[PDB]
Amino acid sequence: MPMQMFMQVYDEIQMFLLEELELKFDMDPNRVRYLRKMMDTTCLGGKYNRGLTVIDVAESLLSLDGARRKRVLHDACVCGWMIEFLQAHYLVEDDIMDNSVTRRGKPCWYRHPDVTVQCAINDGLLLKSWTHMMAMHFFADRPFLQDLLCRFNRVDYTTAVGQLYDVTSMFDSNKLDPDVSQPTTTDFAEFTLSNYKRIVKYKTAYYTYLLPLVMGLIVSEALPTVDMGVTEELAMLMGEYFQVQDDVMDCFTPPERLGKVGTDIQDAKCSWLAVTFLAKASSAQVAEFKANYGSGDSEKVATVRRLYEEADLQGDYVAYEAAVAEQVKELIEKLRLCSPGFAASVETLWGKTYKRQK
Amino acid sequence: MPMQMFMQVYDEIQMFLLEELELKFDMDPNRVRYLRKMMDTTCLGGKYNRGLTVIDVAESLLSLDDGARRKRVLHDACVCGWMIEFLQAHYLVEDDIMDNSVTRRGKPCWYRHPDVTVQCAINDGLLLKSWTHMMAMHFFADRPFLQDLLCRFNRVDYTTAVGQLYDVTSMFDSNKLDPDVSQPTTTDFAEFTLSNYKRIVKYKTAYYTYLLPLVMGLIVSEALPTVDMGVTEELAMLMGEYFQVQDDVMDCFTPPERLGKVGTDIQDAKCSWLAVTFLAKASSAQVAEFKANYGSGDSEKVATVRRLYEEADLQGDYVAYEAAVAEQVKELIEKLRLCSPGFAASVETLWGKTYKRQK
Ligand SMILES: CCCCCCCOc1ccc[n+](CC(P(=O)(O)O)P(=O)(O)O)c1
Ligand SMILES: CCCCCCCOc1ccc[n+](CC(P(=O)(O)O)P(=O)(O)O)c1
Ligand SMILES: [Mg+2]
Ligand SMILES: [Mg+2]
Ligand SMILES: [Mg+2]
Ligand SMILES: [Mg+2]
Ligand SMILES: [Mg+2]
Ligand SMILES: [Mg+2]
Repeated sequence: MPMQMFMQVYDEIQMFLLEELELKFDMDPNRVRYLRKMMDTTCLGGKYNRGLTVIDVAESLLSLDGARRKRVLHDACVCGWMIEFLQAHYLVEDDIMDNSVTRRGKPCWYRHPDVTVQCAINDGLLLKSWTHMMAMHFFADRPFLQDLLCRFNRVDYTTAVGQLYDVTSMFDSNKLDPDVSQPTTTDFAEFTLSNYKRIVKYKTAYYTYLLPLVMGLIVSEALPTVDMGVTEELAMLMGEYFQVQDDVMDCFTPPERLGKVGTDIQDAKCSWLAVTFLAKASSAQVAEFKANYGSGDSEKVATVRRLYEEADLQGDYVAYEAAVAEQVKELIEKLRLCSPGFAASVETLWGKTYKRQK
Repeated sequence: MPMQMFMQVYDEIQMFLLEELELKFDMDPNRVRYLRKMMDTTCLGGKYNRGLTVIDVAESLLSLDDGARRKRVLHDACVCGWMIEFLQAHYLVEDDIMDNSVTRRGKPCWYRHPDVTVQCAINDGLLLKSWTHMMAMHFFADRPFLQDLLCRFNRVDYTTAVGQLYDVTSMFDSNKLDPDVSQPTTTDFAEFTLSNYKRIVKYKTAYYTYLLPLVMGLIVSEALPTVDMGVTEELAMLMGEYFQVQDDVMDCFTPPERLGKVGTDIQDAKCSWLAVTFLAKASSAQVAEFKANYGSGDSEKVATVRRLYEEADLQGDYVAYEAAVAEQVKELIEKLRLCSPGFAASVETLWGKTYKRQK
């Protein structure tokens, strides 16, 4: 049911956007078709966990005429597409920044045979523009519209700042200077857990966890009813854990299962694996890592992977997850006390996250 | 005076942005410093024509005042002025990447800076646009016009992105546009028409460069409905097209030391005004020579393209285009003057900064 009404709204959104282009933007059938294809390829094919979370949060809150349930759930569907379109935008641009090769089982957008890198940058930016155009059209008469967009934009800003932390994490920040080139860091002194937690809170947690929850509360007209301090705590914790999972899968999960090929080693990413290895590694192991990290060469990449599993990273990961599960379990209860329905949706979202194989 | 106040507001905006980053976004001093230099390098050093137009429009409609209104309206115009300047900073960072340009305002392009990676350049560009919204929400939090301002700003942004699509695909046979299948640069140039040129330029340039500063100037001075918008838009579209025609001509013939940037249109195979105007008047032999030399980095080939443009008397065509434009502009400004004399004057001022620009 929820996937069926979501996909119906997708066609609703797609039709508005593409007809507007024909009718008001002097667009030709060839480019309209190109953009329809761009939209489908970049926005569909995933699990829709972000978008679906908005629907479930809204559905969980309708109580605390059947025309209202219809309206609230349709609003949740549009908001769900706002986040999925936003992540579509993120993934198109990120795939360029990360020099990735596949995504969701297909080439990355920028790697598509007739998509130029210059068009791909623009296509990715069209995706974000669509998030605002859909909000403005579908929520024109909603009083929550300003708050919604104010919050969406702040989250987007936050993610961009997080992306900056990600993309500059392998350069000595003391030597960060537009006028002067600098190679990848050689001492990895900034590959700390503290610096890792910052990247991840900003690049992943706000838009992946907080935003779907907040938008669900908004379309429900239920935002002031919850503990937003507790709610943000949960989002940050779940979001960090989600990204630790992503980093671990990048290295250890066969690409066929994930739909994408991992680039973190090659890109010299400040991943969870890297910070946790270096914090506990002997000097000899750190030497090996340094001589093999941030290179395309497959044997060097295999050597890093070898180092990770020799330093018992799976030991650290099981213990991390248990510590997270513990704190998550506790915070949901704090939430349950005053917001039983919302806590239930958060609990469902956790169920989607804990020990995911994705 | 306009520049004095404008530049004071720049520091105000910069301080809000960078201190929020430090206080609320856990940013370290090194990256605060990176961002400060990115902001200054990408947003400063131009002519600020878009931004200063917002101030001029507002200052013109400032008659319809004990000083408190004036103080507020002019500060709001300065903030909107920077919104557009920061939006343009965003466009230029990403556009220089897309267009494979080398220099900008006499410096390397942002993405060409020794310590800026292409991947950071892309994100930096995106941060510049985020900043337009953040400064709006901060300075205009309590303004009734906020929602309307943000709505129009956003539509114009999207319009410009659509125009950029037109620009970047204009050298690809659109019938064969297909993500799944590779395709080379057009060999027949069948789509290098004036009709397609006018659409690229209307969307990529006219809306944000001419319409938006005027509209914003009117919004902050609370005078938007006082103006014939049909005529205003007509004016913006005409001036905006002519501005881009000037940009295309300068790309080919103006030395880069005066430009500040090295032209790429011939090399990138852009559907420029020169190209479409040349193709529409050229003999078969000329067109054949054009086809053999356009869209190449080769210094000899670009030189041949420039010569063919000279041989075709495009400089003559330009003078007549410019005269046709200037006549319509003058007439439309008079149409405006009848019921909007103050706004009409600010539009005259804008045209004056446009007409026969050396740039
Ligand atoms: C213009 C730049 C947009 C700014 C925000 C881009 C954010 O992109 C993000 C944020 C979080 C995760 N991801 C994708 C993850 P992926 O493993 O799905 O590529 P990554 O962090 O390992 O690269 C992309
Ligand atoms: C990545 C998404 C960006 C969205 C739209 C950016 C549009 O950029 C534009 C629009 C008009 C003029 N310019 C700069 C001009 P330039 O001669 O200063 O490079 P160009 O049109 O000849 O490339 C850039
Ligand atoms: Mg990535
Ligand atoms: Mg990434
Ligand atoms: Mg990843
Ligand atoms: Mg361009
Ligand atoms: Mg350019
Ligand atoms: Mg140009």
